[PDB]
Amino acid sequence: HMDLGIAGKTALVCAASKGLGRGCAEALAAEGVNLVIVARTRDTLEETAEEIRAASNVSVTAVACDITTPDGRAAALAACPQPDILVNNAGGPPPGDFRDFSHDDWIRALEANMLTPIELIRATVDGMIGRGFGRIVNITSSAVKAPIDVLALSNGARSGLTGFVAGLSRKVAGQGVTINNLLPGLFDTDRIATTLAASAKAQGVTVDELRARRAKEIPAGRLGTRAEFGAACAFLCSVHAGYITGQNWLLDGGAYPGTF
Ligand SMILES: NC(=O)[C@H]1CN([C@@H]2O[C@H](COP(=O)(O)OP(=O)(O)OC[C@H]3O[C@@H](n4cnc5c(N)ncnc54)[C@H](OP(=O)(O)O)[C@@H]3O)[C@@H](O)[C@H]2O)CC[C@@H]1[P+](CCC(=O)O)(CCC(=O)O)CCC(=O)O
Repeated sequence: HMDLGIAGKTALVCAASKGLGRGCAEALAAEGVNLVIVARTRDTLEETAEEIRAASNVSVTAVACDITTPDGRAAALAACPQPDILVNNAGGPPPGDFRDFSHDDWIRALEANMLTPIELIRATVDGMIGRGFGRIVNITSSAVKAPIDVLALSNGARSGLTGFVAGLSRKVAGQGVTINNLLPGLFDTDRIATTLAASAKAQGVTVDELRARRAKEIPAGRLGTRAEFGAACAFLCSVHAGYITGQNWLLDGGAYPGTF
């Protein structure tokens, strides 16, 4: 079986008490990576930390903070000053029409889903370079490959992060650091349960009916799972992915129709 070669390393995993971030944390812990996990809500984060500790043989430190604020980033970096692995993630922006998005709505989305990842990279990449090993994985969205009609804030902010990452990945590649993006299609998380319920109500169908329709519309016929998302993250973080950088890995069951 495949030794990812990262046992004993340390990962800062953002926005990881639930969903895709949690799947990444669990996958890294299963490969022996010590974790600092961040989310805003203490009780949920502490329960996730307990669950990961019990199922793995690694240290798990929970930091309850808002990763999109200076104080939150300072708290995360105080707990994890020199990570080998950084998984960037935060809550996504709200849906709507851009006629309703103030300058401050745009700034909030840019801060959460573009500038916060850039700042955490700025704070951690030189330590990785100095050690000759680093892995940075940004959780973005299929929206960067095909815009989502109601998510202009994501289409914009996450494409901005993607362009920045394209440049930085190539600049730091000679020092054993890779920077890649993981782009989820439709994944079976609590966030999607909330979205589907609101969409089903607006459409006059049941949420179970809408979920089944959305699954059938995806070529694979199902939603993605946090476990398989985390497995791809773990592979990117491994000693077997050192020649992969600046890449946008789309996990979507074939939903995006572009050849590239
Ligand atoms: N599932 C999914 O399908 C997706 C998830 N997405 C993003 O990936 C992040 C994680 O998303 P997911 O893991 O699903 O969210 P979940 O709620 O389960 O977990 C969140 C954890 O983050 C903690 N947390 C939140 N905020 C902070 C903070 N400020 N500080 C610290 N921790 C924080 C929180 O904890 P708290 O802080 O305590 O609240 C939880 O621990 C996310 O950016 C999402 O947008 C990417 C793609 C898809 P799409 C459908 C794409 C297609 O169809 O092709 C497009 C979304 C977009 O383009 O924007 C969802 C569409 C919709 O939503 O209608």
